[PDB]
Amino acid sequence: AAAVRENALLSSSLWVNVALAGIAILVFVYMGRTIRPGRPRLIWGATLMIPLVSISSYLGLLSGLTVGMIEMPAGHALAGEMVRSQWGRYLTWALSTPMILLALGLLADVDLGSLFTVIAADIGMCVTGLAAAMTTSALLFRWAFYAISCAFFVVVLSALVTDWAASASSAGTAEIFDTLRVLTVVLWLGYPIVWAVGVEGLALVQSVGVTSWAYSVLDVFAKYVFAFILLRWVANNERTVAV
Amino acid sequence: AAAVRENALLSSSLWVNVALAGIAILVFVYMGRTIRPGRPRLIWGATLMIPLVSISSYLGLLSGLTVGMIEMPAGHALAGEMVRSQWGRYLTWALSTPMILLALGLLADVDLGSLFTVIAADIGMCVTGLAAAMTTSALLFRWAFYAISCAFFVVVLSALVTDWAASASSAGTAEIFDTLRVLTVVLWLGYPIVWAVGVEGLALVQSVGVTSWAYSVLDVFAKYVFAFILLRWVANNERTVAV
Amino acid sequence: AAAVRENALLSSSLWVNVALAGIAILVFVYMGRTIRPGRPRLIWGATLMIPLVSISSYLGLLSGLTVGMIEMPAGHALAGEMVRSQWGRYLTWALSTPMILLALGLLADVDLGSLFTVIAADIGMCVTGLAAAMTTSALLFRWAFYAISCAFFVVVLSALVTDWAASASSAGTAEIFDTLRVLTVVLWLGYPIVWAVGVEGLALVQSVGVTSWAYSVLDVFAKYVFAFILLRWVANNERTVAV
Ligand SMILES: *C/C=C(C)/C=C/C=C(C)/C=C/C1=C(C)CCCC1(C)C
Ligand SMILES: *C/C=C(C)/C=C/C=C(C)/C=C/C1=C(C)CCCC1(C)C
Ligand SMILES: *C/C=C(C)/C=C/C=C(C)/C=C/C1=C(C)CCCC1(C)C
Ligand SMILES: CCCCCCCCO[C@@H]1O[C@H](CO)[C@@H](O)[C@H](O)[C@H]1O
Ligand SMILES: CCCCCCCCO[C@@H]1O[C@H](CO)[C@@H](O)[C@H](O)[C@H]1O
Ligand SMILES: CCCCCCCCO[C@@H]1O[C@H](CO)[C@@H](O)[C@H](O)[C@H]1O
Ligand SMILES: [Br-]
Ligand SMILES: [Br-]
Ligand SMILES: [Br-]
Ligand SMILES: [Br-]
Ligand SMILES: [Br-]
Ligand SMILES: [Br-]
Repeated sequence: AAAVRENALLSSSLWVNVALAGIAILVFVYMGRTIRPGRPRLIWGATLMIPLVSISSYLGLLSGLTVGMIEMPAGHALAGEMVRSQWGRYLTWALSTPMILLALGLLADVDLGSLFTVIAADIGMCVTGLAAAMTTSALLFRWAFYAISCAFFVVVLSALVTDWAASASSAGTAEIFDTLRVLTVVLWLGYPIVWAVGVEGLALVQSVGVTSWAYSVLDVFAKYVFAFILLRWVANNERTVAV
Repeated sequence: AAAVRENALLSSSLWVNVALAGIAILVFVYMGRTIRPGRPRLIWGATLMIPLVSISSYLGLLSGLTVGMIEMPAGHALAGEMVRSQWGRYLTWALSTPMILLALGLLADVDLGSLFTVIAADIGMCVTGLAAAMTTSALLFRWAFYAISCAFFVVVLSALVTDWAASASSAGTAEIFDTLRVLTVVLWLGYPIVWAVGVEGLALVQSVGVTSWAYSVLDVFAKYVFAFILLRWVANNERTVAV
Repeated sequence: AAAVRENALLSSSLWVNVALAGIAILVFVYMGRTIRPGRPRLIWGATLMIPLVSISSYLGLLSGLTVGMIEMPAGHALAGEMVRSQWGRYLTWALSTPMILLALGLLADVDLGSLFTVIAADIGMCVTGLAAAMTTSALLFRWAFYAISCAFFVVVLSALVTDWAASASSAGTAEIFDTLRVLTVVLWLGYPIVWAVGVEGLALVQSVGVTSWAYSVLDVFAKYVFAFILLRWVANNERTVAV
């Protein structure tokens, strides 16, 4: 009745996003039929990858393929216990969050060099996050990895709010880029807060069911809604984008 | 005499392509001595990577490093048995099939955005294929992963047959691009057919020796012959390509 | 007193570079405050990633997350024994050595195609190196992987010394590119020599403490000093670089 409850929280939190990612793919495909080949069609292709990765990720977690048990180190609020870890999330972020950055980058028309470095910083953020969840030898190391990951995040954040906005202004998309940048910054901040507050971190919240739902809700906005806003603006502003 | 036979099928299927990939590298290097630095030399560099990855892949499988046993889930034609899985193949495809796409892309002179998205879809195809072979918890999940992988493949296929052909026409290479696109589409289709028909899939064919040979033969055409045709046309048409 | 000594060699060899990478990040950040946004700021962003990856790598090894024991195959100087392997190094190289190549590439203003192929060859070099250290089934295979890895290295080396220098000449940076290319070639050569001479290879040197220190010292020059020279020249030559 707490295990019954913890398991109902887990499975529902995964099944919903398998549904919602699936539906988003369908809708994004239907939307792409009335978009002119070119720079709009490039932004659309990049955008469609986002839920395709997300549904893969969630099939990963549902099947157990990318879920494991981790013994928490001495000093942890749950020291000496095996904790459920959805390390599949941290893994697939490393492919899905660069799809987001590619869409934005194409939208804001950035320098490929800036693009390559941001995406590199982003893959570093994701991988050191996974290192943090997997590290079992000491509490010191888990949070050192957390902090390195934050440093990467900052690199990604800086480029958005400076260079990429600058590129957006002279590409004619500064306004829509600024709507999306805000969503992205606000919502991406949710993830390290969830990690820290949740069971892998401080464990102020000890239900993995709850933390899993927290990530799932964040995915809904950061991926599917983000992607839907992008596509609606692009289909309405095709000339403002092409060439 | 069936184990003697299954093992002779396996080892020969791997050793041949170690030989053939090795020879292709030698020949491609010799061919590259009479190619002018520039766009031809870029296509050649990209093309040479193809067998270099392939020989690595096959050394992986021969040494056992990238081969494992997988228990098939309930409902599978071979439910409850350990099946030999050459998961090394699925792994290295994720680096070799983007080398192919890079060669084609350079040949057809595509938009880097289209390039980045195709390659991303391609890496998604390969990784979800591996997810499908590794999934053991249920039959449903194995084929859901198969289907997601097909969705990625379709993304890759669409870009070739539309955008990338369009780019080929105005880059002066539409004719050679169209020869290569056809080879690629026809032969890449062979891979999910082999998976489905073979032991990891439906198991209409239960010899892993046979399925391994089927992949090996597909590699011969999709990589080595593909790469040989590309290089012969490029060395004969260097002006039609440069700048 | 030999175990006491072997362990003091190991931990000091890792802790030093956690320190030094940490300090380099601080200094590189401080240096980047007086660099004009643009092509200089792109080179700086790429350069800063280098120690960020390196410190991650070393936190990986210190925590045990990326260290393992490997049984050496028959015919090895240490056949039948478990050897300490810092496979974390081989792993993270695959992300850090492309940051180096990106910096150089941005500095020399190369063709993205050459860039993509070099980086691909570089990731191949790193991954087949890891294959070599992990292979346990036979000595033949370990060195075949060593040799494939060398072939990749050669691809990377050729592009530097020909194409990328050519690009450097007409981008106005040939002189600084040539200083950096020399450092890179000389120092990157150190790594397969250390592997071969050390315990994973021939085992002319059987202390993993010693080989670990050898890699650590190579990182100091190939990453931190390399990166420091790059940044000092860029801050002094911003007009020679921009646009
Ligand atoms: C669709 C998935 C998204 C938008 C995920 C974003 C994830 C992050 C921004 C993760 C951030 C983390 C840190 C910044 C610190 C360490 C832990 C992480 C990985 C949760
Ligand atoms: C050199 C290697 C090549 C050309 C491999 C190509 C592999 C594919 C096109 C794989 C396709 C698959 C699907 C489309 C569905 C699921 C199973 C796979 C990975 C076999
Ligand atoms: C910062 C890390 C650097 C600069 C590492 C460079 C590593 C190499 C150049 C590795 C080379 C190897 C070979 C060329 C052969 C096989 C073994 C390796 C991976 C050590
Ligand atoms: C979000 C920033 C946190 C960084 C410092 C982490 C604090 C050290 O670690 C934390 O210590 C807590 C109190 O002992 C425990 O409750 C947590 O489980 C543990 O992770
Ligand atoms: C190629 C498209 C196939 C998708 C549906 C797969 C069918 C469900 O799965 C299949 O069921 C078969 C019959 O029970 C078994 O023989 C197979 O081993 C099993 O994989
Ligand atoms: C650096 C180039 C070396 C390639 C050939 C490796 C030699 C075969 O392998 C080596 O044989 C040696 C002598 O038996 C042993 O001491 C080593 O441990 C073993 O790795
Ligand atoms: Br779960
Ligand atoms: Br994801
Ligand atoms: Br095999
Ligand atoms: Br391959
Ligand atoms: Br160690
Ligand atoms: Br590193």
